[PDB]
Amino acid sequence: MKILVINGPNINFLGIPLNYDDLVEMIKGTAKGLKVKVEVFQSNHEGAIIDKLQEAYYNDVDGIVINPGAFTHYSYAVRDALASIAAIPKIEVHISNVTSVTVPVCQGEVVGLGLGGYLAAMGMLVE
Amino acid sequence: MKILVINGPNINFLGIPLNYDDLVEMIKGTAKGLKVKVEVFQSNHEGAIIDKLQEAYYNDVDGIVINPGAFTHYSYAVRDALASIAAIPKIEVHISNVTSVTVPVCQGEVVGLGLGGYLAAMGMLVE
Amino acid sequence: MKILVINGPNINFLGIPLNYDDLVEMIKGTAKGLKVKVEVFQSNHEGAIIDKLQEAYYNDVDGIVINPGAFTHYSYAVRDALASIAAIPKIEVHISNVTSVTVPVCQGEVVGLGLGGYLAAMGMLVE
Amino acid sequence: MKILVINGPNINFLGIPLNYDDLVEMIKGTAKGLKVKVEVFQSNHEGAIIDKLQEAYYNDVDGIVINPGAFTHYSYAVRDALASIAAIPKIEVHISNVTSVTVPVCQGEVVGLGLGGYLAAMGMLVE
Amino acid sequence: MKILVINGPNINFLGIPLNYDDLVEMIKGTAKGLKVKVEVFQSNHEGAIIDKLQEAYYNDVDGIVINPGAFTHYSYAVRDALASIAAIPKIEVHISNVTSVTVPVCQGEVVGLGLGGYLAAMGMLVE
Amino acid sequence: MKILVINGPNINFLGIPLNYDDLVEMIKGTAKGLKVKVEVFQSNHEGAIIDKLQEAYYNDVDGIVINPGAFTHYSYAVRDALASIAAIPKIEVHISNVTSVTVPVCQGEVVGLGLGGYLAAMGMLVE
Repeated sequence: MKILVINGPNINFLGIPLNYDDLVEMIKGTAKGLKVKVEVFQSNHEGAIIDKLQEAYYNDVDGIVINPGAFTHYSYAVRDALASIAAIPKIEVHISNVTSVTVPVCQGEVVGLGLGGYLAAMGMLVE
Repeated sequence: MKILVINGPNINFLGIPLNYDDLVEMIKGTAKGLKVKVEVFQSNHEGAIIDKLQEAYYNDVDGIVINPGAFTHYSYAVRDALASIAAIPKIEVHISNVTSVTVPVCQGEVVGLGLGGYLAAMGMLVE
Repeated sequence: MKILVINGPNINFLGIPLNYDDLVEMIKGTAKGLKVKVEVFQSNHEGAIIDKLQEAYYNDVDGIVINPGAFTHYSYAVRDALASIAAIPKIEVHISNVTSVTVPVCQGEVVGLGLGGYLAAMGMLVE
Repeated sequence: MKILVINGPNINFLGIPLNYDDLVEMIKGTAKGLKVKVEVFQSNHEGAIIDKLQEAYYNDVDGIVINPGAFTHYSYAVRDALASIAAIPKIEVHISNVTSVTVPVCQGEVVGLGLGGYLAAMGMLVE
Repeated sequence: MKILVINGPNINFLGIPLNYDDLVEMIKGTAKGLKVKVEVFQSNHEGAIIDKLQEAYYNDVDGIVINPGAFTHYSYAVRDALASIAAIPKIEVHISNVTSVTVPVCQGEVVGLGLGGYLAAMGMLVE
Repeated sequence: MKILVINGPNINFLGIPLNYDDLVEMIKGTAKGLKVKVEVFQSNHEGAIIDKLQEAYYNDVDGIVINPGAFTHYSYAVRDALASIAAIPKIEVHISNVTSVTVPVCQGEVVGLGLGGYLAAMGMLVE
């Protein structure tokens, strides 16, 4: 099984005590534990996220974990990108207790569980 | 006469039975029929569309056909880019029967006529 | 694919700056672009239009584009002629922003797009 | 860091397609990924859970994950056992979307995330 | 003292009689007068602005002047980028007399003073 | 281009941490930046301000920046002096967030921007 994790704008500035590299290592260590392959991606560009989602359709990704950051509350382009790949299961993640445009085009949401929310989302895709 | 056709985010995933390459062939074939030159462009980046609109002003484009996709419903930056080039006539196009921020800064809109909407828009710029 | 274009009374007096021969050249050029065969016909006689619609049924026309002119608002004979050939898809076209008796027996209407309305109608029959 | 996972009555009958041994392997694999030691325990006896909670106090467990099953809705004895060890952080977990007596004596609850809820709870204790 | 000036989308099309190169020369001349070092940046990409703000945090910039253009009215990503660097003082600028999402995360706003608004904003950071 | 800056009563006691000599150096440095000649004048006498405004008319000053201090709230003589030289553009400046008699006989007011308000006013006279 192959999983793709997508982080939106500003997420790389976690810790600015756990930082973004701590979250990446927790995700990569959990992937070995669950016996899955994982790719982790972050960008500040809305278009680079849409390109990464379109690349996932051509690369047989088995499921997607996404944290859009602030794009959750205004990016109808990322909503419609997630709607264009409806064959792939996706879970939306929020680190803090953040109405949203990307939720109804996803198979579930995890909110307010801190850095543990990604680990639930990966578990929900293995189930 | 030189026409520029601009496609917004997600439009390259048409048919994911007619697809995006079928639409490009229909536009390029119709340009020869109308005896005009055409450039067709697509990007998932909001800033690449604004760069392409600014490039058109320095390149003596005679008219613009634009399908913003989802940016129609939230991109005040693309609205104000179209407002900055008021000397050039533009037609907005929607493939499906989709309130919009980009409409009042254009000379017309074509809506819900499928892939035929681009062919009306090219005709309306020749007239 | 074979297309038939029918123009009603008075349409030959367009431009009495684009005239009727400009419209015929736009249609014939666009047909090569879309890789289709096209016949363009005009008459001032209501009965010659009904004869042309009956001829089309015996000639394996794949789709019809029609602009009835003023007959749109009173010719129940042309309505019932279009109803008699229900196996063939037809699009109704109006050049200017014109209740209509011929619309409910057609697969769609295109209105107020100038001479561009024929090009959308040909696109909608290829789709 | 040392974690203790406690499962209540009936939890060993999961899958009577994922079963209880699948959940134990997911937890043990995730523990290696997070670089923590884990003990996983299940019993049908209310008193054996209270003995295990009392043993944890003498064994320097750094955090507890607990799924009481039905005891959530009536066991004031397990509530008061969790209250007696207030120096140790605990997270409560429910597999399905199950008022509760054990919740207010814990640092958090995770509900309805399936077998993924344990993985969030371990993350929330590492954070 | 080191100052960073950020211009958003469309600002490079000022005067399409003073233009964007006049504004850059006024800012660079004023910086020598105030005895400060200045960097002036412009982009049409929302993500390139967020990258430039994140780069400023690693480069010990003493204060920021920002004119977001249209992003002022919808970019919650640029708002949250400005919030992520709260150690650095920022002034927001609007050339024309433009409710705004980026204002409450800045230490002041200058509005409707034309190209003079940048000179006040530099003064307010030297003070 | 020649600019005249007039400061009213009490302005020489700024900082009784930036003082009046700091403000004069900021103005003289900004004048070199904008490529303009500047004269800076201060007096506690209402009549010496009126003499300086009458001198400006005979010396072809291209624009005036004025901070009247408290004379803003009662000096109809300085108001009518500014009205007597309607051929010269003037900007009124207030350092702190101070109804006024001198405002309607000026081309604009700048208020509450600290010592930055003078630099905006010089920018507005070059524009």
